[PDB]
Amino acid sequence: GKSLIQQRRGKGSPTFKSPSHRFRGAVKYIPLNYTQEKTLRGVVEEIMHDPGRTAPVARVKFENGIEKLIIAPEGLLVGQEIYIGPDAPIAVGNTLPLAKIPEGTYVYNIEGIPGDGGKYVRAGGTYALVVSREPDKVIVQLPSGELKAFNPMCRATIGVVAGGGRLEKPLVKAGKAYYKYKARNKFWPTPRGVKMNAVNHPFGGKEHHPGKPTTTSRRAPPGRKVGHIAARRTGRR
RNA sequence: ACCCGAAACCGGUCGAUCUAGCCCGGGGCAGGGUGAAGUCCCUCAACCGAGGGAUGGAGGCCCGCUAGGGGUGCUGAUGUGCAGUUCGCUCCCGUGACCCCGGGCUAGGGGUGAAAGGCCAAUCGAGGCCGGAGAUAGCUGGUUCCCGCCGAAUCAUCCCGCAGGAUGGCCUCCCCGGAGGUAGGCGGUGGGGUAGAGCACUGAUUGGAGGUGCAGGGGGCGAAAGCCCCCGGCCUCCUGU
RNA sequence: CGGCCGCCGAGACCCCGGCGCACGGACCGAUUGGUCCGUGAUCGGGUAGGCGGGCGUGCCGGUGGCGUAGAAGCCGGGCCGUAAGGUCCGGUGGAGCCGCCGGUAUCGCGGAUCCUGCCGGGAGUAGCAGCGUAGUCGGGUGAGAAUCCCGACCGCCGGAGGGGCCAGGGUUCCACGGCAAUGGUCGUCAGCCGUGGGUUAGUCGGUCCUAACCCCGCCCGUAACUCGGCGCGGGGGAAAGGGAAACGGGUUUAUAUUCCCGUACCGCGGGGGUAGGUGCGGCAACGCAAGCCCGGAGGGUGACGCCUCGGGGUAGGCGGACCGGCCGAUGAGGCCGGCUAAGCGUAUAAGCCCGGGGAGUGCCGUAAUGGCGAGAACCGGGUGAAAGCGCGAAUGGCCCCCCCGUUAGGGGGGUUCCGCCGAUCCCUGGGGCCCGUGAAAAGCCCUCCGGGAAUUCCGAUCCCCCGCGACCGUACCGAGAACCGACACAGGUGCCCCUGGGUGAGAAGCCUAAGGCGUGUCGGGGGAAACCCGGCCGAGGGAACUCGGCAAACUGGCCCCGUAACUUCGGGAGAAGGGGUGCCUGCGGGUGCGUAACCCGCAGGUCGCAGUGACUAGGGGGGCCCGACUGUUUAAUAAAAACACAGGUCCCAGCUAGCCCGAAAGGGUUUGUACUGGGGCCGACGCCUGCCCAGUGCCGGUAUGUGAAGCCCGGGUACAACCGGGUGAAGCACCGGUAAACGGCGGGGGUAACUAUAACCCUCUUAAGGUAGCGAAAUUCCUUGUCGGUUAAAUGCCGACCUGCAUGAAUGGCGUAACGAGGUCCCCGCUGUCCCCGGCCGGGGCCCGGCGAAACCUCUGCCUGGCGCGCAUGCCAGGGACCCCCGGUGGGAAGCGAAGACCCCAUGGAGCUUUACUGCAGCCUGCCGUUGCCACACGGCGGGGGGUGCGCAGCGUAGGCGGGAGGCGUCGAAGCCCGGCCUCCGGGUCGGGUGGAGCCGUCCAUGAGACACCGCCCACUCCCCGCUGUGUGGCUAACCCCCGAAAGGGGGGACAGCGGUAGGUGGGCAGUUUGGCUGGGGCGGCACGCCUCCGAAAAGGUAUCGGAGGCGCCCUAAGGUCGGCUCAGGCGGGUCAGGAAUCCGCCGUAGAGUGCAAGGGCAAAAGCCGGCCUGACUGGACCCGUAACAGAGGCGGGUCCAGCCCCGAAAGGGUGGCCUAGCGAACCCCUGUGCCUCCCCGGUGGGGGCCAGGGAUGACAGAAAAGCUACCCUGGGGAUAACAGAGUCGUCUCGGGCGAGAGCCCAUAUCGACCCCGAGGCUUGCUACCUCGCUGUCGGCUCUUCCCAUCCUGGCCCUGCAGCAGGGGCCAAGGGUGGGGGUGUUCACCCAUUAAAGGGGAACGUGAGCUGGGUUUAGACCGUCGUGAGACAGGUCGGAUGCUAUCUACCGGGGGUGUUGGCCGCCUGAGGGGAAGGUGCCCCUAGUACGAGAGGAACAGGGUGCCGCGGCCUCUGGUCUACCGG
RNA sequence: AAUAGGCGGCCGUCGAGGGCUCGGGUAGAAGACCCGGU
Repeated sequence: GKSLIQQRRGKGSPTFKSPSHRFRGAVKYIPLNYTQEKTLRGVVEEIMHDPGRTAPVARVKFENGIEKLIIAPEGLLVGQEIYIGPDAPIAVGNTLPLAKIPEGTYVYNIEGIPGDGGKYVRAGGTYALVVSREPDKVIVQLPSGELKAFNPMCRATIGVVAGGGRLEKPLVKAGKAYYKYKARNKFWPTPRGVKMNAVNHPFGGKEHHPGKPTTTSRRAPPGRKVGHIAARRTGRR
């Protein structure tokens, strides 16, 4: 048989590679040595549209002379001042350790471990809810609905990511979809395994139906995991 | 291993000037129409409202031999062509998912695919070049001077055997051994169950006569113990197979 | 037909002569032999094949020779040899060659669709047309001119055939000298040949920067590398991105932004001054020369998308005036020239600012959006582009005039204004859009920070002057001849960048200026045809054509009225439909200063057939199916209903995740983080999406069973191997969820008979029985279902019903506006599609002069009937034909372009699928190592100790056996009391104390007796020590992950990762298998291993998918022996007792029985009944059968020897079943037995060997093993199917014999049962004889011909024939046998006419004649079947038709010979051809014959239509590229 | 028409008759055919 699209994506060819040269750059926090035990004040210079981010970006210049790129929270104003550190006030756009953030607050850009630079709640329109604070861990409810425990020293930014409601308007046109997916080099348009040939897909065949149940085992080898992978259930409930 | 021919398999290499996809940087698309959002104006009334007039340039919008791109029908010309896919008329898109160019990347069980098993240099249900390699076949074709002597077979058993082999039968050449041999006929000693014929067994087969109540059936007939016939069955004989 | 006579006729038979062969004999050879004689009626064909001899070729060892007085070789002849061949003669040739003996070898050719080279017929033929049809006249050159050169005329392109210039080409560029070859002809010409030349840069480009991306070093992986890779350091990477600087005139045969002249600019360095160091004007925006050098930082610029509009400007264009020139008539008018580069200096517009000012019952402004106390009107100013203006620059260029003109030259004039339009070319601002955000760096400018030098000094971005500026490209084409495609290729690259006037909206079409060309290169002739390609027209009809309106035709621009169903309210829509359109004269209006330019109206006059007059330029409407739309696809037969799409919904994943690449290292998603990344399915929109978890999947659990290695325990082994048990993860077993997961959603009877028929209803049945919708459907076989509409006529289309073979709800159901080169039906209009074809034009065809092939070719080439491998130009018998050439049409050569589309075979392949076989990755998991430290719990071990033992009986709560009736007691005991304790709360054990001297049987009970004492245990449990693991909790120090250059910090953590091993899962990836026979193959069956009867033909043998049946066991008796008896059936007689229970007598040849089929054999037995036994045994020999003759592994059977036995008195018998079926190699393993053996020797454990028995291969003389191919490939097969031929005729079509009868009587007017005999090859089938290195299918169109079994026309006979008509039959093949509807249809059905509207053959006639609707590839949909790939003689949409005629054939046209010398003219007609004619109707006979009436003929006599044929242009119509007019 | 014909006329034992060339169609693909040519 022939390879699948997922199999061909793992080889890193330009058909599947992300065009990470037209983007504004990675959004990570300043190194943790600056933030620990000290509070830094920065000024917002500009708010721009990152080609592939699903969220606006902002440029922040700090008093020590460091220029950084951050994910702009909703309501962030050009020329406003922000603070990062343990002593930062509780306001939108300020970054604090999770131990100093009061319960019931909305946060985003949470570090998985202290100093990694931020890994969670980064998409546009997303926020997480601080639930409980303990000397050993801090519980936050993530956008997926899961309650996750983080180290008290993990950093997060107060507010909600700008760009929410993006899915309220339909894409309408295949041309609109074409531009949207070409901006980030995502495989588009997409074919169907049932209309593929038998050599190409497990579901391929002259008759456009799957010849086997579409729920595939978690232990299936690569080149076989298609359809519903390790599905607990199917259908509409 | 007498000689030539396979489709195919395997190794290492060569190709994205064709074409497919994606990235960086560039060039291009006469003229006309329609009239979305938006911004309004005027009149009569005023508790409602009704009517009229503008501006505005959006669209995978419309007409279009602009350029450029595509290829529906004629199943037209040509069909040892101008051309190893071209020409004419007709037709379709023509501001967009648009067309084209220079620089790059993805390489063969791999790439790429708006998915036709399409495209990857006139080659694609696994590219090309050299090597394994003079590959293999029970299948097709071929196999070069003359005279002389003898001269077949397509029948039995076995094989994943049925277009192929092996053991025998039938042919030919040479040698040992040394007195019998038998294709034809006559007479004799034995064996046989075919043709024909026949009913003595086994099984069929038309009618009639006699015997047998014979566990049969049909009627009449009787409290009930059984009778009277017809038919049927079973034997013998005659008759026709 | 019954006989005879004579002849003729083979290689047969006879005779003479010759050869060889086989055998025997004599004689003679220094290697197979030679000569001669004898016999051959009993020797003489020959494929496969065997054997013997001989001929020829190259070279070696010998031997004997030839040759320049002519070797080899070659050409024509003579002789010899059966022959393969040898040798001579004549000629050419000029240098080597041969006989014999013995060796040796790339040793002998007609084939292999053989290889290489050369040459024929096709052929002096095709081609030199189609998309741009271009030449003519006079002159010149030259041996030579359609083709070369000049002038004139006539033409083509003119948003490209013109101008510029990349890539590519590499000298093709220029001049001179030429035509052997090249150039589609010629050539004096050339992109050709020869000889000489040609490319000049500080400013143009490379060079510099960086983008996507690439390379090198370190590092890591790999057995390793030239292989893979993250991170660090370095470098490269654009001749169209960024990026210092030049523009006119002139010059050469060929270079010029490069050379010369003129005028400039840029970078570096230097010299002399100056500004500044130490300076001013403005409130301000700002104006300014506004210090030098080194280092750093900041800002700006470089620096950016798409759509759209306003403003300013420039090229270019138009009109007018004026001066020169040309034309015109020295009229009017038209045409030509009237030009201005960089650089330097110079400023406004928009935009943005800066002062003053202080508004709203609001003012201000734009094309538009808009702005204002967060500061508007309004008055001043600052900065700020493209341009214009001045110098450059009129000594230059352009135009004109004059003198000299033999060559060569010299001078004089002008080059000026106004108005309008105006870019796609520049500058500058608004506005709008993004789920889309549309590059970086070098470089340059400014500002700011530190540092350095400067006072009789430092010193510029300002002025003047001077010097230097490297390397490489530069010619030419740039394409219908300079590139790629083999080409001077109609393709592609590059149309990549640019465009005067008129008409016109237009970069449209047409004409035309400039520029270019006549080289999209063979010319000439012609009523010079037929026919083909391209174009124009066509009377009357108007789709009657056809699968289908294919093609063509109608409409057409603009203005004004007007515009439907439906709808997603946007659309449909230019729906539909109607009116007008030219020219001239004159007015009015809009913007405008304008009587400049553009645009919009009005009135009148007038001409034609026609006024968007050419050119340009929609035909329209109504239903249905499918897909929402724009878009994409099989480059080269399918553009679609297929794919994509926005939208819906489901699944996985919190990041060291999920999914994926890899051998690993590392990596893609990822500069990402659930509004995200990845994985399915449906597919806009509207309404909806029902039931089922039994099956197959997936997910969770897993108490319990199984479950590998490892570990532990016992046995074994002087140690192991080996055996048994325990622990035992994952996975299965099991349980639960899950269907927008794969799929499924049934089946019988009767009813409610206010008829009949329906579901209310009761019985099996599953996980459940299909809900809403839709339905003869792209799904319906019957089917052309039935009804209604459409037509004269309907296999169509639409509406409806439901009997849904085999619809149905996200493999979605139904509906749907808009959309579509999708399929489909109808209507108006239109037309040469058709009736029915006829004219005209241009190019071919044809002839003449040139260049000049190819496909193909065994040799040839006439027919009828035949034989034949079954459809012959060549054979047999006949018929006919003198020979050659030109033009044409394609019947045949099963013509040419191919080692068969289709089918079968091959122990041949490839792609794909799966619960086929066997494997490899990935994934899950146990164990060992990395791997450490604190505790807790649990499960097993060793050392000890505890309480805890109701079987039934009892003083009593005996568990087991042993010694053992006494043992205990100050070595302190009963009977009293409370405490803890286990406990079947039965009832026992025990600390303390009142207590100070007794307690149990032994005896009997108890299936087994002592709480008499002494011992070992067994059943549960706990605890003290040590060992062992499993799980749980915690820790950091290994290890990992993050931040950081590092230091170090943080997070996880003995997990994970890595290494080794063990089990599972695993079409993700591979190698394979999927048998054979077969009246093709498949399905079926097993004729695939055995036994019996028939076939089978009286010895033996004998086959078929021949006929009739059995076997894959069973029996300790159904085996051995001995003794005794006689069976089945029937008759007669008997208590219950009968048809049948038991008994007596007789007949009784087996009619019974013998285990099981059939055949054979069995009567004092081989049957039945009894006694005794195991010979169904051990060691061996020979023989028969499977398998004749005639080969055999294995197996079966028979005759015996010996041992030990059985029965019998003995003889005698017994090696299974009375005989013929009931079964199986190698290797391996198990068992019995008693011997041999294992590497220097010996012992032990273990292994190997010899003999016997057993476990099975049924495809049974012994592989381990599923499918699709329509994407298919290869080698083959007429050993083998489909089409066609051949054989046959069951079947089909058509007859005949007899006569039961039916016909009022009457068999035969007509029909003719039941039976019987035939003909044809027109239906189908059967066989498999020709054809698989290809013979192209059905239907239709065109065209020719034949048969009669006659539909009509001609003539007759019978009749249940009155007439008109009918029914049946006979002769007769000259003629006719037509037009339409649905359907691909043949056929069949239907419609209106007709004399009738016949059936058949010709390779189911006819594709080198056509068409391509069906069938039968590759794409796609629906239904059904299959787990799946997929399949369906089931529907449905699309899906290629090649040709230069060699021979013959036919149609026409010519040159010759012959016809006993040549020529002209007129005739004859032997033979051949014809249909040259065929057939309706009307009047009259006649309302007559006939007939009751109704009705209704015929002979004869007249007229006329249609079909067919042969002619003609007076009449009519068509055309009329002569001609005339608008 | 292989029995390959009949008749009238002109010619031979220099010469009747004909062809090319010429002007044109009652004809035509080349050939052929038909009229005219002092």
